[PDB]
Amino acid sequence: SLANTYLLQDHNTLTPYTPFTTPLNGGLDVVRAAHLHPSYELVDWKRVGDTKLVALVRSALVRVKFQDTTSSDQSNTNQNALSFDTQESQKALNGSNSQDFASYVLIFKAAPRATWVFERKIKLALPYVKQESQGKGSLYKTLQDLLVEQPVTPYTPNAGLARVNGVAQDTVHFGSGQESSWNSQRSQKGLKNNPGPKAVTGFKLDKGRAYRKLNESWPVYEPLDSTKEGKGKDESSWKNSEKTTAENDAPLVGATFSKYLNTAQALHQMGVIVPGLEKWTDALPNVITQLYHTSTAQLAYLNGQIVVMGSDRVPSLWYWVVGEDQESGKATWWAKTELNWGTDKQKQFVENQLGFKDDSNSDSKNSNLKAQGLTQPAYLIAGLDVVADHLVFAAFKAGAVGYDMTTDSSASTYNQALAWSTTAGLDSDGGYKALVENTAGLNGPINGLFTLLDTFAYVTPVSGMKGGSQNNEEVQTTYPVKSDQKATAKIASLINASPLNSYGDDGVTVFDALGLNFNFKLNEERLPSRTDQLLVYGIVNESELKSARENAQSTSDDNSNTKVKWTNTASHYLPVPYYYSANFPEAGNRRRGVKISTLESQATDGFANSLLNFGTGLKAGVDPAPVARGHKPNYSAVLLVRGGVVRLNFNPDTDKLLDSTDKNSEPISFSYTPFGSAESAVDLTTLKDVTYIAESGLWFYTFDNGEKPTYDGKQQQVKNRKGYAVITVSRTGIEFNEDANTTTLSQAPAALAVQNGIASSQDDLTGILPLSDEFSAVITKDQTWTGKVDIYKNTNGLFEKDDQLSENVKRR
Repeated sequence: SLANTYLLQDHNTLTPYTPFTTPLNGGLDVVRAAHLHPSYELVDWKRVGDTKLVALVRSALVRVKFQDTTSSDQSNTNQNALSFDTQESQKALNGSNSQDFASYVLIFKAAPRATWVFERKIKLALPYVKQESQGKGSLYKTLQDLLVEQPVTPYTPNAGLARVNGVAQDTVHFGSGQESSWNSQRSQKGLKNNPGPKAVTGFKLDKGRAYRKLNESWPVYEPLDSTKEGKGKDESSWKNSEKTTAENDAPLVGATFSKYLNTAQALHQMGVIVPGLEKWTDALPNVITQLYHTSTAQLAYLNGQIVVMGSDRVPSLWYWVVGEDQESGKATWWAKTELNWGTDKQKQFVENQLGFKDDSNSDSKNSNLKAQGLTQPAYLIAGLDVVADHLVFAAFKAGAVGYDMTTDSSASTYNQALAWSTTAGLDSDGGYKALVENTAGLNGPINGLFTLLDTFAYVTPVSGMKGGSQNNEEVQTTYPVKSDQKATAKIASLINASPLNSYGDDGVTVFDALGLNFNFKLNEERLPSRTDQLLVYGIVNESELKSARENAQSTSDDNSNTKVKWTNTASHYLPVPYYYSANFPEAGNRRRGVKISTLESQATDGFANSLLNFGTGLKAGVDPAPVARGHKPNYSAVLLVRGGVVRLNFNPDTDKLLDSTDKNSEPISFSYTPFGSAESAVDLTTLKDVTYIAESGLWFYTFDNGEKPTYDGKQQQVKNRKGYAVITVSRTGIEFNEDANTTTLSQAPAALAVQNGIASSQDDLTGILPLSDEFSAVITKDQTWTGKVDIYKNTNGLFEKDDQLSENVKRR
């Protein structure tokens, strides 16, 4: 209809466009209309029905503090350790009312002449964590020792991710010089039939990319090679000397860049508060402040409830479930949200690598998440959407491992993180379930280089119940802590700003990230990792969401260790395409080794690395095609990852994940289809919009080149920050209840991503208007007052410019 309007964003303004391609009015300035400070920036917004508009706003002036010490042994005992630093926020203002500059969810009501009236704002309060005095699991204790990696920027090179390998597990349990007694004593050490004495226990934290505490700050600088430069977790060495070294080597615009990169503009673009680079040398604000600012990134509205989640480029430790009626709402911790990983074994894999837990240990400095009875703490959120009165989400599991707190300089695992490869053994039984439930690396390391005669492999040739001479015994695995040190061990928690648990500069980590581990069977099957490059997805109902709100609103008391249970979720191993790397290795050759530092990236999808996977643009959609009599209409959610499109399938009759009877069959709820060279050329970090067209059942992914950082790591102006590209996602394969007898599905219904024909490298995009099923308008800026309008003909998701109408709509 002509009376219909399309809402388009321009920074803080949402302008209504008519099907004549012209704006109806000056648009709604979300920040000005909500009576908010100029520092507020519109992050996300959703039109709800026809009379509602929900917006998400954040300010670069927000300051967060974590109270670590926990003085006396009484006090208020019910005060949150997490609070907004009003004094620092006022300090930052200096470069008229006192405010914390907290993020808000804004509610607007429709008004005549296609206008919006401000209704109310809901404050996104910090999650709750009780300040102790006690120095029953403690999240407070974990947060005191928690280390978070500096965010991975699009300019982070492969060698920058590479960390020197940790100590072998034979050295850990037998000590230097006594490693030779492995075969005879492994049995009495909880390592019966373990064939990997040389399996790496983790990665060195003395050098490389910064790991910082909640109240510490990440540097703007990052090393080119983490095996050679950087100070890792060593904040003192950075502050005292290495800061000035990086400052001289990598200065900001206004100087060889031989050791470090200045990624200031890349961080600002990721939603990291970089003072002096905001719209309206100084160290960046706290890790805790950066985590708050980045966590208020994406929203969804579901029957009076608003859900807010973090960004896809920085890990988030919490999420919001707030009432529309409420004035404010505290966040729910991800560590207190137990998800279904597919199998109980799959949960065990993630949770066992979180840290060390033993009945004999009760040391307060062994503060890791596992010891505190907490679950997976962080996620790299691909997005969230609502469909059939349910919330659908997808995220990559951020790497969360343990680290040794020891002061003993000569200790085996001193100054190192404890992480290992969890790839299923070469001898795993067939089928999806047998592979994911394979015991290889369940409790500790096992994988490494195994030289079978003159053919190598980076995975164990024996696992599960295929050990011993008779191949019937258990191949045991145990945590990398020496038996005598179990009672006195001090393992804390560490969060990686990527889907990787281990950064160990070795072949096994390369094989695990690139999905290069395959069994030596004619029916060749890819061996899955149960900790690296893990995509987490699911459907969540109102009662599951209500539990998350209730868990957030609980103040210390007796529900401090109570967990939220989302059972209709799953996890899937989703590595980066190996072909994104120029020199990808292959197991089974003739010796001819490729580690992280020697891996060469040939990726053109907006990342200097070819190691870490990334997920963006989750959008749900109800299939327009008719289904069989007595069955609900099908719905799926799609998202873009490095190398292809992933489709998530659900059962509409139960509002659960799409499942089948057979366990040998791959899950029909998950599908990954690799996209072509043309779509691999698209910068996935520049996604500006995702739209689903109900009538056609097609998703449209809009990419804006203006979303790129202004300067690269070597402080050079970024090439092609002009233009746009559009990808169309369509359904493929047999659908659920497609016909009368379609009961169970053998194959997972897939998606297909293609560059549709709407592309340019010379103009700034205002937006795209779906004028009809057959036509679409592409609004552009250059200096154009009315905005340059291009008309395209829609041929089932494929587009071709109409020169006749494009000129006609242009010419004055």
